Amino acid sequence: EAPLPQLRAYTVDASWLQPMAPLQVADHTWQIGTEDLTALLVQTAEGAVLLDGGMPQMAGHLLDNMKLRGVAPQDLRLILLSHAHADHAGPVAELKRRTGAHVAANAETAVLLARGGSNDLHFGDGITYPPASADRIIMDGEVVTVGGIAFTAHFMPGHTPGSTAWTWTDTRDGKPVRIAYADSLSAPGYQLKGNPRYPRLIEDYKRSFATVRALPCDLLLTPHPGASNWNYAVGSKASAEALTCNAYADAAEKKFDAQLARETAG
Amino acid sequence: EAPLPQLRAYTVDASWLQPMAPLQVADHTWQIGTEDLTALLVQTAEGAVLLDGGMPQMAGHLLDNMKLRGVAPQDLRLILLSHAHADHAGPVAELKRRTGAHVAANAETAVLLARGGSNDLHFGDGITYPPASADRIIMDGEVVTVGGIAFTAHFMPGHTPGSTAWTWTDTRDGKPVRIAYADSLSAPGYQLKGNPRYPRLIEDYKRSFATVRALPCDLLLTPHPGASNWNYAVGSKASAEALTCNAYADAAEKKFDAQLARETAG
Amino acid sequence: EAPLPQLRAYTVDASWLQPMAPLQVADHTWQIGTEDLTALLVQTAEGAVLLDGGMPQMAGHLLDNMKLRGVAPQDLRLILLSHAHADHAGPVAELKRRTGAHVAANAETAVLLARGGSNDLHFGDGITYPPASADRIIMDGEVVTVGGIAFTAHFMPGHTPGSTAWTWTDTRDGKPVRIAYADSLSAPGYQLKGNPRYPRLIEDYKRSFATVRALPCDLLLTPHPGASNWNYAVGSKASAEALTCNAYADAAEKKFDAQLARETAG
Amino acid sequence: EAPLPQLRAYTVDASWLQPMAPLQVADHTWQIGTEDLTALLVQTAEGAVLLDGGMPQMAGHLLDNMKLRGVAPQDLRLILLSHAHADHAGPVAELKRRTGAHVAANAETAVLLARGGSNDLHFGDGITYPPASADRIIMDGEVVTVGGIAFTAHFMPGHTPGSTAWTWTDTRDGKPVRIAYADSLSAPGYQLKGNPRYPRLIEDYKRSFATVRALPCDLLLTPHPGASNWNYAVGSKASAEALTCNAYADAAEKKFDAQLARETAG
Ligand SMILES: C=C1CO[C@H]([C@@](C=O)(NC(=O)[C@H](C(=O)O)c2ccc(O)cc2)OC)N=C1C(=O)O
Ligand SMILES: C=C1CO[C@H]([C@@](C=O)(NC(=O)[C@H](C(=O)O)c2ccc(O)cc2)OC)N=C1C(=O)O
Ligand SMILES: C=C1CO[C@H]([C@@](C=O)(NC(=O)[C@H](C(=O)O)c2ccc(O)cc2)OC)N=C1C(=O)O
Ligand SMILES: C=C1CO[C@H]([C@@](C=O)(NC(=O)[C@H](C(=O)O)c2ccc(O)cc2)OC)N=C1C(=O)O
Ligand SMILES: [Cu+2]
Ligand SMILES: [Cu+2]
Ligand SMILES: [Cu+2]
Ligand SMILES: [Cu+2]
Ligand SMILES: [Cu+2]
Ligand SMILES: [Cu+2]
Ligand SMILES: [Cu+2]
Ligand SMILES: [Cu+2]
Repeated sequence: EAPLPQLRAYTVDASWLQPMAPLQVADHTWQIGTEDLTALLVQTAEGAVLLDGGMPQMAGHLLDNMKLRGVAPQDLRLILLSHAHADHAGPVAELKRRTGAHVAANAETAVLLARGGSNDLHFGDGITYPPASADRIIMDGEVVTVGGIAFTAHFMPGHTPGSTAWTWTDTRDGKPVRIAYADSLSAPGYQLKGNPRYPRLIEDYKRSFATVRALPCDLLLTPHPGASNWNYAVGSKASAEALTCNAYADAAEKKFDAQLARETAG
Repeated sequence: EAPLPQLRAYTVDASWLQPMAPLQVADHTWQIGTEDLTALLVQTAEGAVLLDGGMPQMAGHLLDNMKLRGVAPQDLRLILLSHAHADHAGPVAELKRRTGAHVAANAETAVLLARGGSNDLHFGDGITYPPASADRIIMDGEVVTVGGIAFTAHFMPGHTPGSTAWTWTDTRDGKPVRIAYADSLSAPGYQLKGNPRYPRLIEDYKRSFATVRALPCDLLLTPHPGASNWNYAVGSKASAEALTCNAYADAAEKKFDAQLARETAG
Repeated sequence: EAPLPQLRAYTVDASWLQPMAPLQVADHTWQIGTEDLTALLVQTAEGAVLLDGGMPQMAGHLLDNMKLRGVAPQDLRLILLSHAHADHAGPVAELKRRTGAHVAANAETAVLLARGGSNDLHFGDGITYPPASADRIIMDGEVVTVGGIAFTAHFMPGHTPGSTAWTWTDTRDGKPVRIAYADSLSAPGYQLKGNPRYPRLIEDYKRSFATVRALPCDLLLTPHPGASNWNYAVGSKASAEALTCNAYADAAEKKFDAQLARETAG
Repeated sequence: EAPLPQLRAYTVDASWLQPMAPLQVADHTWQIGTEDLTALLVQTAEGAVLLDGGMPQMAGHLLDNMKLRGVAPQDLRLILLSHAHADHAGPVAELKRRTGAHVAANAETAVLLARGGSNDLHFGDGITYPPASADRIIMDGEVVTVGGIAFTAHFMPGHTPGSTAWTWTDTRDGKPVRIAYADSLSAPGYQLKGNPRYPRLIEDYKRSFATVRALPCDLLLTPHPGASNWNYAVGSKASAEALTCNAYADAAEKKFDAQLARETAG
């Protein structure tokens, strides 16, 4: 008789786990994750902010890169998240323990983060990571300020119920740069139509496409750089082919509409 | 350059995942886990109790065996735990969702269960499972009653800070049978001496050896059946060579004292 | 020198704490709360459901009324909530401990319930109650079924971020009765315009007015009976003057628009 | 017919809420609470530590006193607790939100803190406060270090299951001062004998008396200053009549033994 199957680990492409040196996005914003996973460090006078952290095993690499930027572990004051999946919020638990930073997230992301990604509406328990607790609950449009830099949350439910875009204004060449960190708009293997765990899934994606179009957006970044056409490996040319917020939302909606029709035919 | 390592899954010996039919221990107590992982079902007039559930992937098998015993999913009223490691408390989250049962545990096991086993004092994040919440906090010596069957908790810290033994009185051949479900007394790969995460580790193990000796104990069971010399596969002869509570505690202390001396010499 | 002020208790009108006998709403739906606080019991073949529980001190009275209906404590399987304020979700913690029932709520209500109502966006810590944990997270439009009776959740954010309406179909005189339990639409003392803790507060109220209008609604009930023109004290004539769902939403929007203009002028 | 009783607020003697200016205990240790509630600030080069915070309404006063000591809100790095009752851990939730400090506590205190003091083993829901989460779980004897100052936890269960004494070495007149912050040893209105919620209550108190006797103790402080014979109001003479650790434990045990005999006779 066959035994019950062994637990399967969440494996990803090697480029998602390929460390990279800090890549400057603007005067205070740096990509410090891996080549295929975004992790943004915003350095203020009163401490540092981290948006996403990638996979669980990236915690040490993030702290190494923070130190290359002159940010001691205890100088990290705040962790912000796009959504609480293992490949974006993986190391949050370990980062909280080692930095003393607080996590700000909306209620849906907080509840998912507190489950460690277990009981996913679409993936079940296949992408579990160490759970972490949110210290501040964020509402739609709420402003989070660290060192005088205002971060504004824009709810874009879909990929996860708590999917959030974060916008803030940096500088470059003495001119303002409105950075938009928009969450994923994919639905990989999701059941879209008549989903009992997510009955309004299609309506949420539709409004989220419109939300992404209206974001203040001089420079767009996404948790997966390829989604917005970044290439973190080519250095100072990484952002050359980056999409607008309008192009990102439009490309996402056509892929969504094609998958929706394919689901009807499958 | 080498990428960061992929996540490693918690793999175990095949016999830990080998399903078995319900094996009767006493008039109301059944082993319904696998051949090498204990999961005890106690059936009362007012519902069923489950002590431990084994690995995360055993949830369906447990519910199948409960149904073979005539226990519908919603008839499970209470889940009790020896300790909150992935191979004993793995399926607790899924069982709560599908049965409506409550979990009773002490504070140390509840805090570990709420982390999904992450941030283990000795194993780090290597044995993470879906986290679950305790509905009732139990003190040492406290009695938990379901259907008129009294379960008494005996704290035996060591293997985990929350390690607990559960005792209750069943019947067999019209005579009382005092069953003792004692937790693991192993320290596999632990640092025993001068452990900053567990400074009183040795003192706790010592008192726990004495606690196990004094348990009301006509029949001893352990989360790993081989620890108490059970053999779930040979059917009605499974308990023939089972150890006493005194023999279990004594065998454990000698292994502990030998490992302690080996640690001094290693 | 004056000392710091003593803690102030959450006091309410006496009629909110005036016990009443079970009042039948339909074949399986009963009001079992107080004269001015709704607490609905739906009795199925496979257990009972409770929607709201009123104040913290109502826990014993609810269990007394459940027993008058023939519902033993352990027969309560599910607790549903309009919103997690002290006067509607007060006794949830005690009810879970004594009945083994599970709580189903959306993420916003779960996070507020887990704080015991502390850190309210508008009331601060003035209405704290014993906190409780949600066992199942509910999405908008999701169906929750107990004993074959389907409960559908309709998010109506505003009074609280997690404010929810619950709809289900009962019977009476052999004919179907579509009951709508709609949450509060008041904003008592709220700052509506430019609220940093709730920047989209006005937009949420507006959509919630439209959501209430579109509910399947043969009979409307609200957490405060006077909001829908019930009078629980006059017995079998309690529902005579009850409002429609359209009249409730319209009366609420005019009060909201008048308060919004008064806020501009105050 | 009488209505259900209104909620009763946790009121205390005025002196528990009488603010006081910072009173220096040693080179880096200050009493910054009220006249009858201890709240200790330890200032290091790398941030500040707070042991206990008193009542919920003391949060603002604590931050005012921290600022008088030159400690900005975000400079508070760690909150430590004797036990999680409303008059000692009241403002922890608000302090975390406004300072970004982490809370370190054992599992029993963390579980009680997470309930906001509700479901007390002896007081029920009479002393509920805003709940807070522990960021680091502490074991017995574990060392917590901030700015090079080592804090050692000594479990003394009794007053609460998680009751903890904190010891550290400060300086004064160039000589070391071993400060012991020992928790309460009272059992006000407790049922000591055969308590189903706390069956080993008497054994825990007995061991805790011995634990307090053996503490490194040049200067003893307690959460209630009168328990160790401090008088915070008389300024630089506040510690003149302070008890030793041995005298405190002995005075507590005689009061405990007299109450135990009175309980047998009552
Ligand atoms: C579109 C993608 C690419 O896939 C990742 C995702 C889905 O969110 N899935 C995966 O990593 C795998 C996949 O989708 O095949 C996977 C592997 C194992 C498993 O059990 C579940 C999923 O991350 C969880 N994220 C995005 C995004 O846009 O964010
Ligand atoms: C003495 C044992 C045998 O090992 C299991 C244990 C340790 O508790 N470890 C393991 O399963 C593995 C092992 O110990 O080698 C393991 C594998 C991977 C890993 O990352 C960590 C541990 O269960 C977690 N339990 C007991 C017990 O007496 O309960
Ligand atoms: C419109 C009302 C009437 O008031 C209650 C409310 C507000 O939600 N407030 C109160 O009970 C008091 C009030 O509003 O004056 C109060 C008293 C003390 C306090 O610290 C805060 C509020 O319940 C919390 N609920 C509704 C509802 O529609 O649900
Ligand atoms: C010995 C005392 C004095 O009382 C406080 C206590 C008990 O811990 N109780 C009280 O404050 C009141 C009392 O004991 O009468 C009280 C008031 C209302 C209530 O509902 C419960 C208790 O704090 C909770 N602490 C200690 C200690 O040694 O720490
Ligand atoms: Cu994702
Ligand atoms: Cu992803
Ligand atoms: Cu183990
Ligand atoms: Cu094991
Ligand atoms: Cu309300
Ligand atoms: Cu109300
Ligand atoms: Cu106390
Ligand atoms: Cu006290």
